[PDB]
Amino acid sequence: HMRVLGLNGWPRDFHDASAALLVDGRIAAFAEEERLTRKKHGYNTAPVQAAAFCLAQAGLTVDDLDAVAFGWDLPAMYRERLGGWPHSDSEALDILLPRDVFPRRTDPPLHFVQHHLAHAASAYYFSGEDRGAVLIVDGQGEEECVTLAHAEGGKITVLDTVPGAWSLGFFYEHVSEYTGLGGDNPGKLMGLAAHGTTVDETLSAFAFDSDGYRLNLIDPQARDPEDWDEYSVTERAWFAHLERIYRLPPNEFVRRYDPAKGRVVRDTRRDPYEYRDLAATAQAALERAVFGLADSVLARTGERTLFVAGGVGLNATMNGKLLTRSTVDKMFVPPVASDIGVSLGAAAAVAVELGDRIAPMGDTAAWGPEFSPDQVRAALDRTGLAYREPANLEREVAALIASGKVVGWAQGRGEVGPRALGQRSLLGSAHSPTMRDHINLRVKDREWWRPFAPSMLRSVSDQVLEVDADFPYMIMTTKVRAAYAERLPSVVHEDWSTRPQTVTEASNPRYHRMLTELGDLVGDPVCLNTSFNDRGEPIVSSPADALLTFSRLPIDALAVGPYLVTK
Ligand SMILES: NC[C@H]1O[C@H](O[C@H]2[C@H](O)[C@@H](O[C@H]3O[C@H](CO)[C@@H](O)[C@H](N)[C@H]3O)[C@H](N)C[C@@H]2N)[C@H](N)C[C@@H]1O
Ligand SMILES: Nc1ncnc2c1ncn2[C@@H]1O[C@H](COP(=O)(O)OP(=O)(O)O)[C@@H](O)[C@H]1O
Ligand SMILES: Nc1ncnc2c1ncn2[C@@H]1O[C@H](COP(=O)(O)OP(=O)(O)O)[C@@H](O)[C@H]1O
Ligand SMILES: [Fe+2]
Ligand SMILES: [K+]
Ligand SMILES: [Mn+2]
Repeated sequence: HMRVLGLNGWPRDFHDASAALLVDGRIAAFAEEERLTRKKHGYNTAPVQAAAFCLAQAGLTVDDLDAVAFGWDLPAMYRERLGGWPHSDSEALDILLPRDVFPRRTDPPLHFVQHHLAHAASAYYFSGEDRGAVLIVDGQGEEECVTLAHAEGGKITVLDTVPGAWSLGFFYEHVSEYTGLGGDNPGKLMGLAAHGTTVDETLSAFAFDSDGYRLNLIDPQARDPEDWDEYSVTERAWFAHLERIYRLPPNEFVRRYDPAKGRVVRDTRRDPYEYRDLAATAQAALERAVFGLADSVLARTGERTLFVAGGVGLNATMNGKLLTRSTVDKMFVPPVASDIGVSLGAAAAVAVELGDRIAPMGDTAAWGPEFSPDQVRAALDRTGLAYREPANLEREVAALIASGKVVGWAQGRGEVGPRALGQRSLLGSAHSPTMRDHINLRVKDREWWRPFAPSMLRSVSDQVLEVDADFPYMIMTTKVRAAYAERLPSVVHEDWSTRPQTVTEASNPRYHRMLTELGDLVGDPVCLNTSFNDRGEPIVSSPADALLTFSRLPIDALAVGPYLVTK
C-alpha cells in the first residue's frame, strides 16, 4: 500500500487548515480543522486535529506513512519573502505534526507541493476525466493568482500564470469588505449580486479581452516588501479606487455594547444591501474576466473539458455560466476548490509521483468523521433529552419536511468543503413559499436576501433544471425550468438560479431514500438543504455539536444517526 498524508495549515498567517489521507489512491479520510476545533476558517494553525482524525480513521500512525505532503512551496515562500527557510524537514514536521499528538520512530519523507499545482491536482486527479484544461484562480499562491495549465496523461503542465497584484480573488474579497459584508464572506457578495444591477462591468478598472483581462489600476509586478503576499497592496488600491468611482464610500464596521446581548457586538454603519449594485457589477466583472481565461486555456490546450480550482472556484454562479459556455463540454470543480483542497491535492500529486493511480472522487464529499449508534446515544444521554429510534427514519423525516418542519440531519461521515450535502444538513420544504424567510429570519439568523439551495434525486434533475448533468457538490448554479421555478420557491434565487445537489442511491442511500419518500408526499423528491449550523458558525461535526445547535436554534427535529429528537 501507498499511504500519503496531505496537509494544509501553518501557524504563520494561514487559513483553511485541513488534512487528507490517500491509501492506494483512495481517500481514506479527509477533514477541515475548523470542524473539529469549532474555530471558523482554521486560521494560523497546523491541521493537528484534522490529521489526528485521518490517522485514527485509517488505524495508522505517522510511521505507517510513505510520505507527508504540504500544499504550498513553503520553503520557497520563506526564501523569497522572509529572508530564508530556517527548518530542517524534521523541524518542519515537528510543527506540522507535533510529537505530543503524533509520536513517530522516524521522519516520513516530507514533500512541499507548489500551491497552484496542489489546487490543480485536487481537480484533475479526482475528476474521472483523463485530460483537460486547467484553470486555477484564487487569492494568491506563492507568487501567482492565476495558473493556466494542461492536464493530460497524468501530468499537469503550466502554460501561463498571472502575478498576484492582479488577483481576482483579492479584488472580490476587497469589494466584499468594502460593502460591509466582510472580506471573509465573499459568498455573501455572490448572493447579493442578483439583487442588483450592473451598468459598467469594467468598474473603470478592468479592461477585458478574449484571453482574460487587464488591470491598469495596479502595477502587475507590484510586490509588498513588508509582507509575503500582495493582499495589503491590492486592498489599498481597490479601496482607493472604489471610493473614487462608486457613489458610496466604504461601509464601516461598528462595535457597540448591545444591552440585549450583554456584550459588544460588531455591526455595519450602512446596510450592505445598499451596495447591491456594486455587488452585481463586481460579479459581472469577475465572470467576464474568468470567461476570457477559460476560453483561452481551452483553446490553447485543444480541450473541451475544464478543470477549475482555487478559492474563486467557489463562485458557483460563475461556474454555472462557464458550464453553459459554447467552449465548454464538460466541467469538474472539486468540492474542495479553496485551500481546504490543497492538502488532498498535495497528497495526490505525491501519490502519483510515487506510482499510484488516483480514484475518482465519486459524487461524494463524505470523508470526515462518523459516529456509531452507541457514540450518538452517549451524546444523547449526556443531555437528558427524550428521543426515539423510528422504525423508518427516512419516512418520518420526509413527513416532517412535507409538513413545513425544519429537520436537522446528521448522518454518516461529515462533508468536507463548505457545503452540507446530506451528512450535516438542515432540511426544509422546497415547496414552501415561507420556508426561505423562516430559515433566514427565525432559524439561522441571516440576511433576508440570501437564497437557499435544493437537494434532489438525480433521476428527476433533468425535468427540474435547465441542464442535465450530475451536480454532486452544490458548486454550480443553473436555471430552474419555468415549470418548477414556481413549484420550488424556497430554493430559487432572485434570477431564477439555483445551486443544486443531485443525489444518487450509491452516493447516499439514506438521503436518497428520504428524498424518495418525500417525493411520494409533495410530488417532487426535492428538499431545501442548508448547512446544519447557526449562520456564521462552522458546520456541526459531532453528535454533541449537532445537539448544541439543535438546542440553541428553533429547529423542529433532529435525526442524528438512527435516532429522532423533537422539540
Ligand atoms: N477585517 C479585519 C480582519 O482583517 C484581516 O483578516 C483577513 C485576512 O487578512 C484575509 O486574507 C487572508 O487570506 C488571504 C486569501 O483570501 C491570504 O492571501 C492572506 N495571506 C490572508 O491574510 C482573509 N481572506 C479574510 C480575513 N478577514 C486581518 N487578519 C485582521 C482582521 O482579522
Ligand atoms: N464565491 C466566491 N467568489 C469569488 N471569489 C471567492 C469566492 N469564495 C472565495 N473566493 C476567493 O477565494 C480566495 C482565497 O482562495 P484560496 O485558494 O482558498 O486561498 P489563497 O488565495 O490564500 O490560496 C479569496 O481571495 C476569496 O475572495
Ligand atoms: N442560487 C444561488 N445564487 C447565488 N448565491 C447563492 C445561491 N444559493 C446560495 N447562495 C449563496 O451561498 C451562501 C451559503 O451560505 P453559508 O456561507 O453556507 O452560510 P451559513 O453560515 O448560513 O450556512 C449564501 O450566503 C448565498 O448567498
Ligand atoms: Fe489557494
Ligand atoms: K455547453
Ligand atoms: Mn452553510
